[PDB]
Amino acid sequence: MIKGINHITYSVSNIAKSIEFYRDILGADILVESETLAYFNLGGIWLALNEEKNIPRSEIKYSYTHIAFTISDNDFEDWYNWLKENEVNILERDKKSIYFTDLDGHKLELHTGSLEDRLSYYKEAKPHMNFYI
Amino acid sequence: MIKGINHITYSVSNIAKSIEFYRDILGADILVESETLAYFNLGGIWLALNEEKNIPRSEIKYSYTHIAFTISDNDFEDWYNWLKENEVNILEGRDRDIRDKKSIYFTDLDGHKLELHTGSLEDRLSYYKEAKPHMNFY
Ligand SMILES: C[C@@H]1O[C@@H]1P(=O)(O)O
Ligand SMILES: C[C@@H]1O[C@@H]1P(=O)(O)O
Ligand SMILES: [Mn+2]
Ligand SMILES: [Mn+2]
Repeated sequence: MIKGINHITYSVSNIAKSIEFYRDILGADILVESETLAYFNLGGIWLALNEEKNIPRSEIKYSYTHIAFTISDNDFEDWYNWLKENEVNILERDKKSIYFTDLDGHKLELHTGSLEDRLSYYKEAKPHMNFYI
Repeated sequence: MIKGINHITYSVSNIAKSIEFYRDILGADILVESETLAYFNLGGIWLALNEEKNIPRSEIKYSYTHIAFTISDNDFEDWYNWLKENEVNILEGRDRDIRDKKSIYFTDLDGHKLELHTGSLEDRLSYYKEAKPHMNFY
C-alpha cells in the first residue's frame, strides 16, 4: 500500500541558479549539494534537484501538470509581491492561487484552499459530476 | 511561508484510462469524477487529473523529473509483481548501493515518471554522509 509522498525530483539545466531559486525565493532549506544534485526541505517535503544540461525543455510550457503548495490567506498578498519583487515567471469558491514556473518551466502553485473547499464548491456548482465521498 | 503540499495535478490525454491506472493499479481512492477531471486521495495526498487534448508529450521521457511515493520494505516484491502483472511501463532504475534503499520507477499512460521508494530523507542523508565525500552538508 502507498503510505505517503516520499520526495519530489526536478531535472534542472543549471544546479547553481536553480538552488538560488528554491532557497532564496521559495525559502527551501538546503540540506546537501554536489555539482549535479541538491536536496531541500520545502514545507516538510523532501525536494531534490538533478542537473541535466542537454535535454529538450520546449514542450513543458504546453502542459497544465503542476504541484501546488499551501499558504495562508494572510500571506497571499505578501507572496504575490515577493514573487513580483523577484521578477518570477508568474502565469495568468475556487479560493486563491498564484501560478509560476521555476527556471526550467516546471509549473508551481501557491494555493490557500483545501480539498474540502473544492469538493463543497463542486457539490454546489457542478452536481452533474460523480461524487464518491 | 510554504506550509506543505496542497495537491499534485497531472495533465492526461485520456482521463477515463488514467482514472483506471491511478484507481485500479496504484489504489488511489477516487473522490470526484467528470468528463474533464478526477480527484483522488493517494497516500493522504490530493491527486488531480486534468484532461488536456493535443499537448505534445514526447520530450517527458528524456527528463529525470519525477514524484516518489512511500511503500514498506515488506510490500516491495508484491508492488513489483503487481505492476508486472498489470503490464505497467516499469523503467530501468539507476545503479543502487544497499544504503540507497529500494525503488521501483515507472510511468503513467502519459509518460509521467513515478517512484515507489522504501527509504526516508534521513536514510539518504545518512548514506551520503558516510559514502559521498564530493558532497556539502548543512
Ligand atoms: C533523490 C532523487 O530522486 C532521485 P533518486 O530516485 O535517484 O534517488
Ligand atoms: C485542482 C487542480 O489544481 C488544478 P487547479 O489549479 O486547476 O485548481
Ligand atoms: Mn492546482
Ligand atoms: Mn527518486
